[PDB]
Amino acid sequence: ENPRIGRAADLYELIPEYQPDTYRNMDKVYPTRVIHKGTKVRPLPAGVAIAPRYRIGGEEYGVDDFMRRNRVGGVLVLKDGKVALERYGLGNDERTRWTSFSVVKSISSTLVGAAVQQGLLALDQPVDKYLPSLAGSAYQGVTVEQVLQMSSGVRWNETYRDPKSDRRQMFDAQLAERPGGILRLLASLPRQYPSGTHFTYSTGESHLQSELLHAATRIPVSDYLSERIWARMGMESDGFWQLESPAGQEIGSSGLSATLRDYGRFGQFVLEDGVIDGERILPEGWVDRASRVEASSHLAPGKLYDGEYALGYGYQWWTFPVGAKALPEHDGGAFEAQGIFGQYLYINRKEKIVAVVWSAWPKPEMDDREEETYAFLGAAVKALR
Amino acid sequence: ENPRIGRAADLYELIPEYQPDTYRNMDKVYPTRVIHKGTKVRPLPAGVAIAPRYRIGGEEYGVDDFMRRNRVGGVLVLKDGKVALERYGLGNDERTRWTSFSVVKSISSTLVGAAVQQGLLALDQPVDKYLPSLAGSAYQGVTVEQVLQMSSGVRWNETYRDPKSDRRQMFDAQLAERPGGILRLLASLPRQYPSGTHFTYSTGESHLQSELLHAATRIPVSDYLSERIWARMGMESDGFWQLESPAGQEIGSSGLSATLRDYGRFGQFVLEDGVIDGERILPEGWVDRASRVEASSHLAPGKLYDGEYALGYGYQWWTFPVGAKALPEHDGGAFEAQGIFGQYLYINRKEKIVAVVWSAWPKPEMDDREEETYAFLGAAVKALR
Amino acid sequence: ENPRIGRAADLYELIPEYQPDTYRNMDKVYPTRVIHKGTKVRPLPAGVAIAPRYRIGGEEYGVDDFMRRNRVGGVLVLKDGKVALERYGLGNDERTRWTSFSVVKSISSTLVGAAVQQGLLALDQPVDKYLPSLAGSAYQGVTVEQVLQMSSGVRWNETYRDPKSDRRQMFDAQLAERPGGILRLLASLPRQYPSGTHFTYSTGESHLQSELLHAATRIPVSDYLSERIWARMGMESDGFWQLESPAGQEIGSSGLSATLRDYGRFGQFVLEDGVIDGERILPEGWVDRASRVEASSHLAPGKLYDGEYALGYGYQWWTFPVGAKALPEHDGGAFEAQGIFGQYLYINRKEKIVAVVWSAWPKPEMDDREEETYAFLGAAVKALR
Ligand SMILES: *C(=O)[C@@H]([C@@H]1NC(C(=O)O)=C(S[C@@H]2CN[C@H](C(=O)N(C)C)C2)[C@@H]1C)[C@@H](C)O
Ligand SMILES: *C(=O)[C@@H]([C@@H]1NC(C(=O)O)=C(S[C@@H]2CN[C@H](C(=O)N(C)C)C2)[C@@H]1C)[C@@H](C)O
Ligand SMILES: *C(=O)[C@@H]([C@@H]1NC(C(=O)O)=C(S[C@@H]2CN[C@H](C(=O)N(C)C)C2)[C@@H]1C)[C@@H](C)O
Ligand SMILES: [Mg+2]
Ligand SMILES: [Mg+2]
Ligand SMILES: [Mg+2]
Ligand SMILES: [Zn+2]
Ligand SMILES: [Zn+2]
Ligand SMILES: [Zn+2]
Ligand SMILES: [Zn+2]
Repeated sequence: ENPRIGRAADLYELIPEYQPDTYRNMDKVYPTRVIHKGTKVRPLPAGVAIAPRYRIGGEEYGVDDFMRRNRVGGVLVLKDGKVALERYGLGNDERTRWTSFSVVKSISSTLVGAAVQQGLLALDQPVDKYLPSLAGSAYQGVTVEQVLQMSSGVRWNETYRDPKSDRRQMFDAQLAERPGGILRLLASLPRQYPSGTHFTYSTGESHLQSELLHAATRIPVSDYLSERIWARMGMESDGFWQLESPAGQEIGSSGLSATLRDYGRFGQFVLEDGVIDGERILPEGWVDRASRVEASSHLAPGKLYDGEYALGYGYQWWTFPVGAKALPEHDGGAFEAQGIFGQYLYINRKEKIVAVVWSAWPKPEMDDREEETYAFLGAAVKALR
Repeated sequence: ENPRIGRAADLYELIPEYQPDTYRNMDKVYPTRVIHKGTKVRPLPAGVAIAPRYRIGGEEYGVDDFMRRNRVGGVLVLKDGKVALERYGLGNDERTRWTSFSVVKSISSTLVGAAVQQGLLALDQPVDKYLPSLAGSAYQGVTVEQVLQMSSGVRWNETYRDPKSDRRQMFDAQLAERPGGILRLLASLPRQYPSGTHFTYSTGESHLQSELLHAATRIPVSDYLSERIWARMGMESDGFWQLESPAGQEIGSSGLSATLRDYGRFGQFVLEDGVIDGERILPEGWVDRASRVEASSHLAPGKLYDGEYALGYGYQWWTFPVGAKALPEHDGGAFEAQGIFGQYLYINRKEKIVAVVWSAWPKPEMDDREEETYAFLGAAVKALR
Repeated sequence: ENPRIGRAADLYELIPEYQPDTYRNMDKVYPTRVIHKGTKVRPLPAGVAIAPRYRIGGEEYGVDDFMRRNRVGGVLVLKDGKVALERYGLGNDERTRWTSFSVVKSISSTLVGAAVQQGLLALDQPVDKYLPSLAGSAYQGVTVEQVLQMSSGVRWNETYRDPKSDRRQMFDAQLAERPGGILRLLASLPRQYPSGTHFTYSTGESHLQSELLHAATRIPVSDYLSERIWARMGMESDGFWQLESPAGQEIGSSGLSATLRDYGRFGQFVLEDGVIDGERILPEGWVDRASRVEASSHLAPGKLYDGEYALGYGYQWWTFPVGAKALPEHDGGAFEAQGIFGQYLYINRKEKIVAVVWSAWPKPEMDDREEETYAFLGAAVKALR
């Protein structure tokens, strides 16, 4: 059959028949830059054999059930750096490169960490020091760490279904492909809270990470990701990264594509504290900082979204609750990247576990499928004890 | 020789040496989407050949003379589904894919027919129901039928060589490649007449068919054309369709490319009332409605352009006069698609004739070349009697 | 080896690791059109190898030292049409196509010359005769010759580093890829000096050569260059030329890529007075007018930039002083094209010498390295006497 690839403008409203083919062919739809691999590839050898089962409603389900019910296109579970489980669906295979959506927020964050290690960014510096086009804007004075914590205080209307929202204006900037358009949008925004006091999920603010990384390194973010990680630990396959315009700027908040085992290798890099062959790519304590759960902080689990989301926020990572509030099997400081339509990159340092889930849910957010994904993941964590 | 391909901005002004090469290489100039063929092809067996000859001035002319005088790059005459004539010129061959200009208006309209047959669009419904971008403009309340009949009554200046004309504006929006630029222009236009009362040929109004089709099916129009026609009856070759923007929206009013016999197959589809292998693709009575001649209607042949044009208008088809006013050998309810610089798709149901003409006239409109084409086609209809 | 290619917006600010790869891969960064070669290639036979040496400070330097000191990617010296010196650096070889920056202004000027020979342009005619969208602008009444001499009198701010300059707006128009955007900028500019009295280096005015060439020939400028010179002389390889937009208009002031020996062939065309195989392409006396040094002219050597620059101007060519103020070895009427970061095309008719220099200086203009380039070229001239 011919590939069913949607219009560029319809990415967030494709019919189910068009999602898998578009999600794995984003380079046919948007401008992109190649994230090059190297010549050495980090091995992912076979590991513990598991057949995880979980209970929901009153019924028991295995892996094929999970994948059928949630329209899952890929599942990878790494234990101790070794493949415990690897499945493909929806026509995907080991060579498929699938798009990240907001999962790439956590990759950008980790690269900011690499830039901190090199001295090229500092958490404490104001964003306008690196990005002079923000001079005079509400972002002037906001720090890099405040951007990482979605706590700039700049007013941001994220609702996609409001034609007037900032997220829709940013998506139209992308579709227009005029370089610097998102930055100009961000520079127009008024301030609403004191900086550092208020969580507002902003896809534009997350994009600012990509802008900062380019400004600090003076090379394309895709090449920095390659030199710091993709070619250094050794991913198996090139990736690629959606840009704002041709040969332009990577979208910091969305649009990275990679093989399933390469998403897993990135997770394994984070699980291993950023160390590749004895050299520290990430600052000492970076992963602890980026996934920190502090009871008094306004980012703590339970405290976001009027109190009815369970997960907190770190440096562009969602943080699982700890202690009495923990979700079953996800205690000990688990954290994750997520993207709409059911993309997950789950890291459990206590258990040395990395999980990657690729999905094509009909709708961008579905609470029952998120909760099912966590039940399935917790059953895998339980079976790997 | 390497191909002589014009700048994208110059499509309506190319010098004669750049016209044939550009018209068969439009995918090297503009963004395009592929119209996929199937694996079965509807045959076009050879019939009894014809060598029609006709008189102009005091001179008699064959097909070769006609081809030379009108700078014809292709002519195809089908008689009851069989090839009575097939000639190529200007360096074209059987595999050449030549652009349609406004001939695609009639393809889009027929796809609207297919959507009516599937219950996805209705002639009496307003266009802004399907196209929210039109709500609050002078198109609000205009019905799908009135769009097909170029009778919205919205003020539209079609003249090309005036820089500030609406047609030039819409071409500028295509050349900018911003998704939705054409719809934004259309939404900015004032009402001039009550709708359903006055014919105004508008290339933007005709594009609305493309936008309506995607809004009702939620798949690219190229893919709807493929599933409904191009892969169902089986064209011999892929087509392609010019877009407003990279991976964007098909131009409903211009810019489809296909081989000469695939244009013939589409004419045959219409001639055969939109049935393929016993399946109805078009509503019963669609072709009749779409080529309607009613003396009372403002659309009747002889009323358009305040009497100075012999042809009337249907559902984006031009209608030939019937009765006493018939042009020689074109009685019985013949109708046609046409495009500037000499493109024709002529359908004579009485005679069971489909004819395709590809030309590269130096100017977009030459009355004398139009008249000579009707004289040649009439000679061909006569020869096939 | 994956090339280190910058963001399109960063061309004038790349870090050194990114300059050589980007300069030879501009077709991966901007829209381009191919400049096609022909079927025959004009040979550049081997001559007597020279090993020029010159003294800077108190030190002897040869070709290798020149090259390592000024980060030179290529050097070609032709004497009487024969290769006296040919060296590649920075990873380049005989098939590299390296970008020209402003060197192409002199190519555009020479094509205007070709159009004057064919009668399609005239030096004393106003540019708004050929570009009607400049009627009513500061260019109204400005002649073709005045544009050639950078002497339109239109007010123009070249400052790259000022974000509001006209050069920045031009480059923004380019990045936004909207057809005709540069001409729109040009038509917005106010009058400053009476036309043909003062020299103001204007990248936009130089781009105007390209717009004029297309208006007067009605074919893409790349194809005109091909038919007049590239395919006729016999270049060795295709070139290509940066555009304003995909399949759009060539940038008249920047962005041509060619192999080293093909730049040499173009210089040799100029040196042979614009005749190829007995077919005169440039008007008699064109090279004379285009490189004129006339002490009473506002363009004479020593008059530009309040007398702070040794070189005068001609038809988009820089002219070396003659007489008592001649640079050593550079007397007799030498002239050159130059481009930022160290690109030179030097033509010395008296000595029958053509020199091409390709460099990747860290900064656009470094006076020190320019002076050293002229001392090295002078040493070549001496060695070639
Ligand atoms: C990333 O995939 C997109 C953004 N990510 C989310 C998200 O967090 O799911 C939203 S915002 C919206 C707020 N309430 C929901 C939520 O937080 N959860 C279900 C956890 C989702 C964006 C669409 C980005 C590509 O725009
Ligand atoms: C399609 O080819 C272009 C439009 N088609 C015509 C046309 O051929 O009719 C016009 S302009 C004007 C309106 N009616 C005149 C006419 O009756 N004939 C040529 C027969 C010409 C447009 C330019 C479309 C791509 O704009
Ligand atoms: C060409 O490479 C760029 C333009 N070229 C020049 C140039 O000729 O160096 C400049 S402007 C600058 C102003 N005065 C300079 C000079 O020659 N001296 C100070 C001695 C020339 C442009 C940037 C083009 C790509 O824009
Ligand atoms: Mg196993
Ligand atoms: Mg019905
Ligand atoms: Mg020769
Ligand atoms: Zn850069
Ligand atoms: Zn309505
Ligand atoms: Zn769609
Ligand atoms: Zn043209």
